[PDB]
Amino acid sequence: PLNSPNVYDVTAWRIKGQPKVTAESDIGAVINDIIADIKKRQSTPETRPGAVVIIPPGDYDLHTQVVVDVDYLTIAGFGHGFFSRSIKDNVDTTGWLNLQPGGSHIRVLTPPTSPQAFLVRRDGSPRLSGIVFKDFCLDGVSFVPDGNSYKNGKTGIDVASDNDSIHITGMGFVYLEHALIVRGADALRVHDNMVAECGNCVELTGAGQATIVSDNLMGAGPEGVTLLAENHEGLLVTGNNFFPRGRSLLEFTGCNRCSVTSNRFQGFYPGMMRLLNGCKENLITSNHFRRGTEGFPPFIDRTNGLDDLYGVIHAMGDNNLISNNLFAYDVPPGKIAPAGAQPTIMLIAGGDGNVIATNHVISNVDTQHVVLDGSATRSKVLDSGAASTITSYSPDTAIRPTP
Amino acid sequence: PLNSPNVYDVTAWRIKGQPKVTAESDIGAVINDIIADIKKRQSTPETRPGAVVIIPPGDYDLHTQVVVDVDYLTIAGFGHGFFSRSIKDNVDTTGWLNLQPGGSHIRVLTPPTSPQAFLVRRDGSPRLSGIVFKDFCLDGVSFVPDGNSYKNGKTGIDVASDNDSIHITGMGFVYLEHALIVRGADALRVHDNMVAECGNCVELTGAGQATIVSDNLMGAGPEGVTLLAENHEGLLVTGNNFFPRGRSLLEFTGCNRCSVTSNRFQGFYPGMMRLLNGCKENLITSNHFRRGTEGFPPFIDRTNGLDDLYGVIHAMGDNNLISNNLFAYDVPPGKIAPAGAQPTIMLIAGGDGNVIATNHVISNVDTQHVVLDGSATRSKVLDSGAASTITSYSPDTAIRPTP
Amino acid sequence: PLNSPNVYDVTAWRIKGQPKVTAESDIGAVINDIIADIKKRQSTPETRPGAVVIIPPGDYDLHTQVVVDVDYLTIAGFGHGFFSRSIKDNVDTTGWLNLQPGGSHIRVLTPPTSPQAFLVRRDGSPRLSGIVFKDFCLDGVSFVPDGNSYKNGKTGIDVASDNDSIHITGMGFVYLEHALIVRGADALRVHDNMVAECGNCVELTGAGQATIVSDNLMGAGPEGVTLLAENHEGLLVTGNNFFPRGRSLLEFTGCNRCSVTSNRFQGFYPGMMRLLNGCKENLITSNHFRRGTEGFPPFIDRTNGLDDLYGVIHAMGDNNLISNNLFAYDVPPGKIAPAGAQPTIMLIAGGDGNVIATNHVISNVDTQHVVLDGSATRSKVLDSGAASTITSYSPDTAIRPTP
Ligand SMILES: OC[C@H]1O[C@@](CO)(OC[C@@]2(OC[C@@]3(O[C@H]4O[C@H](CO)[C@@H](O)[C@H](O)[C@H]4O)O[C@H](CO)[C@@H](O)[C@@H]3O)O[C@H](CO)[C@@H](O)[C@@H]2O)[C@@H](O)[C@@H]1O
Ligand SMILES: OC[C@H]1O[C@@](CO)(OC[C@@]2(OC[C@@]3(O[C@H]4O[C@H](CO)[C@@H](O)[C@H](O)[C@H]4O)O[C@H](CO)[C@@H](O)[C@@H]3O)O[C@H](CO)[C@@H](O)[C@@H]2O)[C@@H](O)[C@@H]1O
Ligand SMILES: OC[C@H]1O[C@@](CO)(OC[C@@]2(OC[C@@]3(O[C@H]4O[C@H](CO)[C@@H](O)[C@H](O)[C@H]4O)O[C@H](CO)[C@@H](O)[C@@H]3O)O[C@H](CO)[C@@H](O)[C@@H]2O)[C@@H](O)[C@@H]1O
Ligand SMILES: OC[C@H]1O[C@@](CO)(OC[C@@]2(OC[C@@]3(O[C@H]4O[C@H](CO)[C@@H](O)[C@H](O)[C@H]4O)O[C@H](CO)[C@@H](O)[C@@H]3O)O[C@H](CO)[C@@H](O)[C@@H]2O)[C@@H](O)[C@@H]1O
Ligand SMILES: OC[C@H]1O[C@@](CO)(OC[C@@]2(OC[C@@]3(O[C@H]4O[C@H](CO)[C@@H](O)[C@H](O)[C@H]4O)O[C@H](CO)[C@@H](O)[C@@H]3O)O[C@H](CO)[C@@H](O)[C@@H]2O)[C@@H](O)[C@@H]1O
Ligand SMILES: OC[C@H]1O[C@@](CO)(OC[C@@]2(OC[C@@]3(O)O[C@H](CO)[C@@H](O)[C@@H]3O)O[C@H](CO)[C@@H](O)[C@@H]2O)[C@@H](O)[C@@H]1O
Repeated sequence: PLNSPNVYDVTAWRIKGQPKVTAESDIGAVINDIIADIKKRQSTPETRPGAVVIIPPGDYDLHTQVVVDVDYLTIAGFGHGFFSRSIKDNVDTTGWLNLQPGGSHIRVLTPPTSPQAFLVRRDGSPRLSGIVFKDFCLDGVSFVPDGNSYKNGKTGIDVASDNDSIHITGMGFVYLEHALIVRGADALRVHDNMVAECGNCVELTGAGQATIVSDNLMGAGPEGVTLLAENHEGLLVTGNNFFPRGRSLLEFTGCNRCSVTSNRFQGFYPGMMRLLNGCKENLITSNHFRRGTEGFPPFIDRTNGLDDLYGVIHAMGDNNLISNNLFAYDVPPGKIAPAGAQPTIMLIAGGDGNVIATNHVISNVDTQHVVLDGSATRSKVLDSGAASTITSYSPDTAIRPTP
Repeated sequence: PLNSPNVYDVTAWRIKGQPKVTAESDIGAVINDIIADIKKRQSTPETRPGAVVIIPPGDYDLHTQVVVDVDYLTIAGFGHGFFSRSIKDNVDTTGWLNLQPGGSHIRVLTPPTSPQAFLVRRDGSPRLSGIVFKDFCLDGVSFVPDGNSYKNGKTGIDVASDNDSIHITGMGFVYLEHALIVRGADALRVHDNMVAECGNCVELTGAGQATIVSDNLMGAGPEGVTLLAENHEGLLVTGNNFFPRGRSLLEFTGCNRCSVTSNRFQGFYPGMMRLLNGCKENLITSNHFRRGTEGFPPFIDRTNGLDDLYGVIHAMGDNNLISNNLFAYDVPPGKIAPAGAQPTIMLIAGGDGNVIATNHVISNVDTQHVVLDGSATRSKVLDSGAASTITSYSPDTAIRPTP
Repeated sequence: PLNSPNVYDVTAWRIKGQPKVTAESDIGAVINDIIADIKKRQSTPETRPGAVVIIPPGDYDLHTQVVVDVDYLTIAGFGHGFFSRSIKDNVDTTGWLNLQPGGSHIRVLTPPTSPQAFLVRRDGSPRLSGIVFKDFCLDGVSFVPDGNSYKNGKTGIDVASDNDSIHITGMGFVYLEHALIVRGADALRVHDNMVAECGNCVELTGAGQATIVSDNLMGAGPEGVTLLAENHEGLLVTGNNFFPRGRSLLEFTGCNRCSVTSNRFQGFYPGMMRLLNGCKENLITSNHFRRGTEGFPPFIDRTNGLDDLYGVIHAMGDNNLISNNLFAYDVPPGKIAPAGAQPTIMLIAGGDGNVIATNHVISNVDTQHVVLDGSATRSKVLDSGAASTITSYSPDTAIRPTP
């Protein structure tokens, strides 16, 4: 196409010894053969600049898991091609002009034993570096045993090895149990993506450093995470629009010295935000929280098994700043668990030194804006409700009621 | 170019039977013919993955309105090509090496009866999905009768039918009366664009859900809007730089449970931000506001028809949190309207439970940091000025002055 | 490649008379001949729409400085190709599968007489407009005399003329004393870049207007800046992840009515943020600051020569809002200068009417959350620590202790 052997068009690649195989019939095999060509020509630690794999708009079945074990590989389409399969599966589509996602459209038809469409994994040194996924659709096609299970065992992109300077951007994920998993992320960017109608959206597993999750649209399933981070340091979550219906919208476990700022959070279940298992010194600020109830008939009765005393925020850690957030709670009294209970907006489950400052709460019912567990120590609650909206079972909580 | 019929180069496409109609002479007609061919080959609701329309950098005249009525259409250039036609039209251009915009440069020369370059509209189901406009320039060429009317009746992109997961990014819009309009937007993304020297910049009309307006440069004209949203829910506005000279910089009519955070606002008129017609449960935080006066001679006498008592923020609605903003007012006494009036910075025009917290105000003349209408109820004002600077005409407002 | 002469592939372009020069041998000489070609075809102020230069993935030497003196020039590649040269230069790389950066990889080998790989400068008129750098790697290859000096005389991109609407996105910069310099920047966007192991990262010099620095990963060298801005007005610095080891992470000199919000800052030295020489009406809000100590052995004894009384924030100017930040200071007591000193988190070195509000400080030792110089006037410190944590040498500081 261009005068480099490092620029690949998947619709122009012939696999030697498998001439009938196309990008349409199995783009996985085609890209595995492309990665082989790259490894045959890039034969030394000083001749490995990587390459780019172009995916034109079109419908491509992936049957073979692609293994990405080369630094500086870029896989690029020209469109995220997102489509609400969830609405399609549940409504009368008679006269509908389109019935599936498109753009640079990869349908994930992987074997159960290698379920992930893209497995980024290198045994050895150094960390895989500078890999870029952008501007194409990853479509799991269907959920089993019906379209509403948010279950099918398929993953879009799974980074298994310690990685450095990976960039995921302009992607479309639909109808995967797991859209994107990154283990061992240093200097990762997950930026300006459409990740919706997946069991789980973005999983930052193991540990991580200096990562940005920015400017994304995300919506997961009732038994799954929207954003999760395990043992992350200086993770920045900014500019994201988290909508339903994951078990949670944000979930840190053992995360310290991260920041969640200028996001929008709409949840249909309690525990939209969870800082778990001792999260220290985290900034949770300039965020809009909205706790509503399911309006899509097919999901009216599905729940995450948590009651309205769980918190919209549930926080177990030291020295977090939960400040300048708006909480708009609207749940029909007959859909609140337990019956007759006041919903808790912010629950400090435990930890030393946490500060709740400058928070506005609206509810359709009498709610406790802040409940502090008895185990909370040296906690401060400032201008986050009248005195009747603050419950401190901890006897050392300094409270300034909103005047 | 690539080995897929779903990739089109506007400079390579010949309209069979019309060898005169080129991308240079009428890029509209070329794109209409390309879309005709997309429809011809993609003739069932399960073979409609869409296409990409590549616009190489150049000067292309658009005479025929393009109608985008296909899902997953990407129209992609290689550069926004922004050029201040406004300075070109008002200073000595002797010796100037360039007098117009460029990049992937579409000159919008549409007839007054089909004035929008791009009409995205589908009478049918479902919602048009996953359309991408990226990395090219829309240039209205001239305002009439002179360069400073911000009037020509032309629109860049007009989404006139309910839509899902549209992506507009890396664009340049210039000298259009309307840059971008999106009716009934769901999961829309207006990201990292240059929308300046247009009568209106981004109008989000009718209703919407789950939209992000992020990381954009935006400057409109005095009878137009910079960003407007009608009846939007869960709209996040973040990381934008709004400069003059729109009638307003942000204008939400009837928007609820939206968020405006981490933006910079510079205007030359009163009412830079307007929450109008019952805006409820919205967060306005972590924003820098600058109210100054017109410095560019050709516009010094121009006004938006509003006095300094309207507010830098004008809010009509319930339970808005206006917090953690810096306000810098610098207007010569002789430019204040009415002459001898104390400028108002934040005006609660009416509504219930609005909270003003932790706002720093600097002004060159004595100003009221907050004014609250007599009709306002359950207002709280905290640490947003000294008592001299807060005026509550309502008797139920709680005020803690800044120490 | 495409059917427009305004689209160039650096691997496909032969230099007339120098048929021995390739993109590999000297990409600077090829790109200069490409710009020669652009200037031969585009020879009037209305036939100058620019061009895109495509850099395929590969290893390219650049011996010859590139002069970019045309509006709407896009230099584009397919990956940022970032690789930690710093870790490589200080560990056993036996059996390392890769030893340099890649993607669209420009090895910058400039002579000291023309040290900047890309000099963007026009001595003519008007201001250079709409130039786009995206999606390639600039790599200075080595520091001298040793890999740990962060010194080599080289610059990636130096914009030396007043400019308008330049866009720097998806870049990788590594091992350059200066990555990006933009003198006189108007409507500049430095968005979504990897700018690391560079003496200086982003230098915004002379003056500036309406600029956004967003969604960037940045790490500089201990005698150089990460983000510097001089006499910038209305600079928005948002969504960035700033890590060590810059002498500073953010440094303003004479910048007014700017905003630093929703950033992550990690420093190893005092003076991570400096608002120098009369900074006014700036917003420092919703940022996470971490002060730690060098953990990387080669740099353990390496310092920026400042002591712990200098400040995590060091502010000289008027009416700044430093609100809603979290500061996490953890420095082994043996590594605190002077010996036995209380580290300063926020130093108001001078200025009138600055306001510190709603700041949570964590430290391992007794800190002063806020020190205000005797030359400070009309300062205000709200809910940013107990009385014992706020030190005012100035007699007129209004202090509300955290309750
Ligand atoms: O200054 C903050 C930084 O300093 C440390 C140094 O280790 O802070 C430790 C810290 O807590 C001590 C410790 O345990 C406590 O842990 C609970 C939360 O994890 C806390 O709520 C309980 O009160 C207490 O049991 O944390 C570590 C585990 O990481 C454990 O080894 C310690 O026992 O000291 C203070 C309590 O006195 C806390 O405010 C602070 O978190 C470092 O962790 C901080 O980064
Ligand atoms: O998109 C540009 C249009 O939007 C505005 C809206 O403010 O921009 C002007 C602009 O300029 C800098 C500055 O001044 C200018 O005025 C001079 C008149 O003598 C002229 O010669 C300069 O070359 C021209 O740039 O604006 C302010 C007030 O005038 C002043 O401080 C400067 O000198 O401001 C924008 C953001 O700073 C820039 O992009 C733009 O250059 C509008 O004026 C334009 O029509
Ligand atoms: O709990 C928040 C939710 O409350 C709804 C309930 O569906 O809003 C209740 C709300 O407003 C009612 C209403 O408001 C107005 O008329 C009042 C006269 O009593 C006047 O005092 C208020 O200032 C004015 O807003 O808004 C809707 C339409 O916009 C209309 O049906 C009503 O007249 O009532 C509370 C007490 O007044 C307010 O705090 C609250 O906003 C729902 O919209 C919210 O999501
Ligand atoms: O190199 C360190 C040695 O240099 C000194 C200067 O003689 O300090 C430089 C330093 O700190 C000065 C400091 O104190 C100043 O203001 C006080 C009243 O406003 C006054 O009593 C002191 O005499 C005066 O030096 O500044 C802050 C207060 O502004 C305070 O924390 C400091 O002690 O300048 C930097 C900050 O501006 C610091 O990094 C540095 O220590 C000497 O004292 C040192 O031994
Ligand atoms: O509305 C504020 C705007 O007005 C300006 C000037 O048009 O600045 C006014 C301002 O600055 C005064 C001045 O300051 C020195 O002033 C004080 C000396 O007593 C000292 O406290 C300050 O540290 C120092 O800045 O600033 C300008 C230029 O720097 C100079 O002409 C003055 O001497 O007046 C107040 C002090 O009374 C300040 O709060 C305010 O900044 C403009 O710069 C503002 O944007
Ligand atoms: O600290 C910032 C600067 O250090 C660089 C090298 O100069 O990278 C270091 C790195 O991490 C620090 C460290 O603790 O991590 C590994 C543990 O596996 C050790 O080698 C180090 O002691 O910091 C980033 C995260 O910001 C990681 O990706 C690196 O490993 C440099 O790139 C940076 O500017």
